[PDB]
Amino acid sequence: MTLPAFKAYDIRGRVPDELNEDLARRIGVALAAQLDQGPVVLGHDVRLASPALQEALSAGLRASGRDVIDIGLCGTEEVYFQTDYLKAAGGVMVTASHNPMDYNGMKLVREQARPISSDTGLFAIRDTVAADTAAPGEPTASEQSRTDKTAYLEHLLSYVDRSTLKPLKLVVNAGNGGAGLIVDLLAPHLPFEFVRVFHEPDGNFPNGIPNPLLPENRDATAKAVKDNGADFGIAWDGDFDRCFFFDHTGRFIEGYYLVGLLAQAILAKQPGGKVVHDPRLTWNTVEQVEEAGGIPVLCKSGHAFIKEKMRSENAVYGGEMSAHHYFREFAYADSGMIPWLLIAELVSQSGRSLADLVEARMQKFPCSGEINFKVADAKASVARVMEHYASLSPELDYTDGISADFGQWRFNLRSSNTEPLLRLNVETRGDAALLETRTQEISNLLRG
Ligand SMILES: O=P([O-])(O)O[C@H]1O[C@H](COP(=O)(O)O)[C@@H](O)[C@H](O)[C@H]1O
Ligand SMILES: [Ca+2]
Repeated sequence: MTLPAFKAYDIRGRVPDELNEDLARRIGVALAAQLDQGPVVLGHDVRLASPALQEALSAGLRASGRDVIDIGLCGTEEVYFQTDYLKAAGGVMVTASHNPMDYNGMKLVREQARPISSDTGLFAIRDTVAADTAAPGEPTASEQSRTDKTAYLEHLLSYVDRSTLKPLKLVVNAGNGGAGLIVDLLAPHLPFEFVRVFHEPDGNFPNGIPNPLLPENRDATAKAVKDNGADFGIAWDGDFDRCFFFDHTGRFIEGYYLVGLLAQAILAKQPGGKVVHDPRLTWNTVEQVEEAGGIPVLCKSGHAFIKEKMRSENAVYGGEMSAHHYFREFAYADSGMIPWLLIAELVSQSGRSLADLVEARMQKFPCSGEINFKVADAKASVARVMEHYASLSPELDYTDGISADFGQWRFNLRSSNTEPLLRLNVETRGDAALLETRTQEISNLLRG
């Protein structure tokens, strides 16, 4: 067969049968052969086994004559930032995201933190690793420890006018991942009053593997917001490239609405800019981008397509409904830190609560949320949906699965690139009843 750990966008698998130190070293050797010349940035998340996988990557890279820049325990976005900032040949973040305790993984980038994906080098690496029976060579290059986060912290703070910030009370919930380190380094430079929840990094995860989308994890942030009268709450995944917002009522804000909100925030600083968005949920983003004087650019979902489209368009910002936010000035990469700084600035400057900033948009373009379906036959299931609606003559778009626009409602139906599932998103023009009846109708067809 083929090594299962090599996925479309990254490497992820159970340790040690799908990923281990020998494979990690071989990945380092193979990666050295794929990159242009220069050093390689390495960082890792809070999982207990991550440092040893990084050390194995480093051994293989250095056996292949690559200098290694070890940035230590960090967020994924720090690997992206430092790879670009230091003009490195590439970078690897060792991260397990929210996979089980016996799992780990890696995200790989080349120059300017450009993604390395299945069809842009990752399967080439896999094939090299798979055939590699060579004896491990000894190091012919050095490793440097780079602990300095100054340039990264200065870059994050450059997105806001600090003199306009108000002393908002913010709940912050690292979920025992790595986000609290950066919050604490930012805090001396900000006026906010932080309420720290699950703040200490702990790869044993006494409060569960970080995943703010799980209701029991979500509720911990909501409770802290309500009990402390916080202006809003922020939670992160473990490697903090995803962030999640809770308004002052404790309500979790569906990620779709953050795309339009962040776009308006960014367009106030970069007028007339292009904003890239995914095709799952669109109407609100298109309107909000245009209303702020920007130009919306539809793009297939997935960070590699988004980043490539942003580059070719000089787009200032790109956002996916699933809590991924990309910034041109940040090497076109995603950050879980930039978004909450921008939102804190917008609440501070506008005098409006986060709730008020989104309320009317949520009423105007209500959405189903992404609903996933494991079915026996995805192709036959999609066909059942399309045949059912053919007599309504929707406008069809195939940018990413099938998007069907009926006028007052639309849907997107996609096969995932990360799981063998069908994913449904429905939205309507201000009509909650139509949203529910159409969502349920499609659901019944998919399950038939
Ligand atoms: O989930 P992550 O953080 O690994 O993120 C990855 O998978 C997501 C879901 O993709 P799909 O809907 O095809 O399953 C993508 O939107 C995202 O751009 C990609 O980086
Ligand atoms: Ca993540």
